[PDB]
Amino acid sequence: MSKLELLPAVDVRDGQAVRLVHGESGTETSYGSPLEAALAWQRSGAEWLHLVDLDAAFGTGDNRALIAEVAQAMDIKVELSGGIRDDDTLAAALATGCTRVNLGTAALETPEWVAKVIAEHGDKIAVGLDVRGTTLRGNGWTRDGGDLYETLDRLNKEGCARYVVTDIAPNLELLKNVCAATDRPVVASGGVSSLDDLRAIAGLVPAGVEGAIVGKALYAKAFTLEEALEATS
Repeated sequence: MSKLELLPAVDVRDGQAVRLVHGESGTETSYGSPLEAALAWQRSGAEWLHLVDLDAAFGTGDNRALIAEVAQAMDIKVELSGGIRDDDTLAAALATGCTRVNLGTAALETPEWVAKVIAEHGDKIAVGLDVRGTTLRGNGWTRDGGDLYETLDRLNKEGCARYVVTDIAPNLELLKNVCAATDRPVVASGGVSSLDDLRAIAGLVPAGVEGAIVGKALYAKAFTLEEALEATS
């Protein structure tokens, strides 16, 4: 009912909250403590925290115990992402008590494992799509790929519960195009730099956009979180 869910992002690298300029590595501005950042969002009345291990995502280590400490400090819903590519990483992630995780690279690299874990865990699992035109991209040490529509079809039929959609080339055309291809909720990720952008995304709620992950803007003080919560309904 007109209400866009808002998920403030805490992206973790080398034990810090950082800025990830585009779909890229090493362009990281550091925003200090991830735990303090997440507590700031919660304090400001966030319903969600989108929490990300960039080291696990990029294969330069991990922040698994730090992410676990941030997750434990939250009284709110937590969506966890980043390098979740096998049973042991998935088990640790779900043990945080998080509301859901995002699988991304795993959907491109081990479709059968994603199929299996969707079957086992239901809507604790969402799949991220990083779209360059109609082509999908991942973080593997080997440049993976896939067709957008073939992948949506497979995941649709696998009972996949939710997609997180990123433009890797807001891309409201891309969001609407993904909404056309599925009856499952779509979460927008990236591109929000103004409240204009949020209302633009919220206009797609009836098409099947459920929420928007917001990072850069909140850290750079483009708007307050309270202002964001107002603007999304």
